[PDB]
Amino acid sequence: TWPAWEQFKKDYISQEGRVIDPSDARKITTSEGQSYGMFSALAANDRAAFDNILDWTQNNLAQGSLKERLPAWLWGKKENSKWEVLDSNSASDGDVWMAWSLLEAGRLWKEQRYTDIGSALLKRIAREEVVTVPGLGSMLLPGKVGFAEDNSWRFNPSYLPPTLAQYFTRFGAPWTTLRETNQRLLLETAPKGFSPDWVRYEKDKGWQLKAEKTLISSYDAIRVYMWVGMMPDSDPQKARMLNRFKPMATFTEKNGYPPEKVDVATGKAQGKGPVGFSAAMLPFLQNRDAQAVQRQRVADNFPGSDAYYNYVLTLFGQGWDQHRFRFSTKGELLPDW
Repeated sequence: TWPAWEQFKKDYISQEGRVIDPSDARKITTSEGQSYGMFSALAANDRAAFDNILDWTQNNLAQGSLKERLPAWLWGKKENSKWEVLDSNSASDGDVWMAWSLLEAGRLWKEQRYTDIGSALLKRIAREEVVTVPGLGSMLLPGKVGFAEDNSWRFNPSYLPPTLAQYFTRFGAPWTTLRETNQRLLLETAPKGFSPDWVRYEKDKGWQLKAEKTLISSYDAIRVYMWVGMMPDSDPQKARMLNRFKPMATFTEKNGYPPEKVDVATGKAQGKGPVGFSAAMLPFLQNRDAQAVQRQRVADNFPGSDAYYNYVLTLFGQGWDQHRFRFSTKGELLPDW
């Protein structure tokens, strides 16, 4: 039993298996939310929840089958009292977490059905939202449509955790190249030690790292530091990424909290991140004292029932801090069941 996960289910997961953000008047579900629910259910050894969440996802986000289409990213209440897909575009972070969770569920629970669905999903991600970018090679787009145009692409460094990238390499191309190009994305777009929420690449011109509105480390990029922290200590990439992002650790150590927003071009930080940002620091911070300062903030300000975003970050970050799961050197789940 994973008590925070139990309370999460009560607060945020319907009997029909949908993960809900109640802060929104539309009471929305996302493919990302479904995928985190599935990951957490697998981590908890909660097969009933996993199945129910998978069922709702296939029926409501994938018109019956994840084998046939990437899940719609956004679902919720329309103006006419109707509940339905609100945006049919995909969000590839949901897609990859969802594929990984299915493949690992298939392996760990010895159910071929999960493997089959996870495999078909993963292949479709590769077909439909991976593209070859001149100068980079294979890249993972943030979604099926809207992130690529002639000679320009937009990426989200938080979308592919290095542990997942490692895992997928077992499936060959394009995942073998994507592991390396994902490293390039993380390392080359943080000139001042802070990863951007969003970043563009232009053919020949390269990364676009001059100051602009979304080139900041805030609500998306906070996950980058957390994914790096979750890498196994043995992995030599980890050291390299810890070094790159050291200025985030340094700010948090010095100030006693992570910032809300950091200008990626200048390194200038503003504001104080919410409790979920402190949870994200838990795997990332290597200093025992600084980690304990963040641990206290999460413990004393633990997210309630109307704090979906912070609760999601807390499941991952405090979850890791309490050994609720680990990742192997091959990106597999090492469950704590």
